[PDB]
Amino acid sequence: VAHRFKDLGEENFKALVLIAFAQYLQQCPFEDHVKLVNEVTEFAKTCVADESAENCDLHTLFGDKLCTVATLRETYGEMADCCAKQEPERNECFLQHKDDNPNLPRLVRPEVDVMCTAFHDNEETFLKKYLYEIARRHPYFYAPELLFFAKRYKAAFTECCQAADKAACLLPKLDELRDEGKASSAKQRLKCASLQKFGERAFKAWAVARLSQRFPKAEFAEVSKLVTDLTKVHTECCHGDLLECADDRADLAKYICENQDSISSKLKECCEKPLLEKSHCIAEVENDEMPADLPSLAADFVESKDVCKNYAEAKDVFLGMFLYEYARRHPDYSVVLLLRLAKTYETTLEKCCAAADPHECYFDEFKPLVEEPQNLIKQNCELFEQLGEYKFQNALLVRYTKKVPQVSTPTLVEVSRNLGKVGSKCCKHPEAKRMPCAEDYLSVVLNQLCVLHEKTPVSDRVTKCCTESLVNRRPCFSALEVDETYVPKEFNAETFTFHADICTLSEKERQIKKQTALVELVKHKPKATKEQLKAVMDDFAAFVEKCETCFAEEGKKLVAASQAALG
Ligand SMILES: CCCCCCCCCCCCCC(=O)O
Ligand SMILES: CCCCCCCCCCCCCC(=O)O
Ligand SMILES: CCCCCCCCCCCCCC(=O)O
Repeated sequence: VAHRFKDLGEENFKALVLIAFAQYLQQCPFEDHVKLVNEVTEFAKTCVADESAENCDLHTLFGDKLCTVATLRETYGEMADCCAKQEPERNECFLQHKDDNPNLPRLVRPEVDVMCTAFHDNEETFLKKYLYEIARRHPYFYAPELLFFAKRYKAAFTECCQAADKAACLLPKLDELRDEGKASSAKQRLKCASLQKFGERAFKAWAVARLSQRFPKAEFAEVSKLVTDLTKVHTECCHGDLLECADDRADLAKYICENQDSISSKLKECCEKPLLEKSHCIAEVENDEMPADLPSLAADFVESKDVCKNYAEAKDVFLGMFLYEYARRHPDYSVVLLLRLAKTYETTLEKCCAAADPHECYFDEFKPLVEEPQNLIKQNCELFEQLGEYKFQNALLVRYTKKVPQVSTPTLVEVSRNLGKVGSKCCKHPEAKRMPCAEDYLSVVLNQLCVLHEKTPVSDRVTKCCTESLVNRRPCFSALEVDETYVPKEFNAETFTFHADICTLSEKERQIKKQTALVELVKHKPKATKEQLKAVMDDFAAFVEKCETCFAEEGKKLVAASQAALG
């Protein structure tokens, strides 16, 4: 506990133990946690100053101080029972009572002027409360990674609270953090879903694919070492024992840094960075440049005499070899595309080795699979370029509403709004880095949607895509065609009742309400052309800009016009 305090430092240690205590005890107030944090820091500094304290000589002390919460009986009944248990069982029992989506209040982001005042008047009390608040709202979310957002949030506040128009400064930077943080919370949930739902082999494959792309100058042996190491750390990070998940992540971070030459040049920045930030930086590292003049996969994976021999001798390792060579050659491909190829390659080699001449039987078949997302990025990033972030969200909104109108309107807005944000972040990345970027943000937004589909299931079609494999989630969602079986929702004047709100509203709130209406319009009349949607959208555009008095009358013109025009 002394050794841990020194490497993280007091500010990160106090923040981590606050995050960690917020993650375990989600239902004691902030002041109860601060009390525990200051008592733990005082106690860690006892160990740092002396180490002679018999209490000092990490899992146990964390568990001990958990049990020092009095309101454990009242507030968190089932959670407090672990204090009866001894420490092998006790810490395992504690991790069991963390709540994945704890359905606490939506955190209200106050006005930028308000936040900046509280950040001036008492910044740590400000940040540390909101950290605690985010941390108890996300208990599985890896405590140091969340601390990197707190630092990024403190960075956003320190830079934007002094700025000209702090709305124009901070609100984009808080949206950047909320979105990256929502992406980073949802990435953690997905990678832990991956391990359970699709299996260790599927995760390892992804790991192989991810690590081979990120570290192409690394050996397959080296990648395979990291892939398993990575799989252990995630296994520990999904369980929710954050101390052992952190140890294993740091163990791997210190391992990657000791073997950089055999792994990647790009890790130099990360390996210089401290223990706390090492893991995250290695995870965030740029793909190294692929080695000068590597041979295409057709020699060692089609034309070699030893293809079916080496495949049958170790099916995971050879397909992992295949994945490795392909992913190192193609960091431009999504990790799930490389797994699609690997799965296809497996499917061919199961067929081809049994087939009389495997050489003739067994790379052409990858060209449709590669082109499909690469055309999807191209189409969508053409549609993003020509329409811009908002109108692209609307393109998708009508697309995904028509496709799966059974899904609730706020979800359809938010998925499509976040899918616009996927489009926004990844179309700005070059053609090479486009599909990987998407994969990441897209798979987050799709797993977000499938988690929203858990405990509000609405469509057969979306649930098929969610219950489809890791590799097949997005193709299935792309494969979604307009629901011809959707009986259109009854004309709902409530949704198409436009109050005066829209003009004064900030573009975000204005956009969502327009988008809300646009979903409900497409739910009312799904058989309604792009031209007919442009007709209603530019009826609305002329109507809102021309417009308290007008909304009731001129609005009801547009509505009757639209009901007629669409069928
Ligand atoms: C360094 C310890 C764990 C960090 C992961 C490093 C692997 C680099 C590839 C990035 C894969 C996603 C991040 C992750 O697996 O945690
Ligand atoms: C979810 C479908 C993925 C299918 C990918 C087929 C290739 C599997 C390779 C598994 C990698 C083994 C890991 C290792 O080499 O250590
Ligand atoms: C009965 C149909 C009424 C619903 C109309 C919803 C249209 C919303 C999308 C158009 C947004 C206007 C363009 C703009 O000002 O940004």
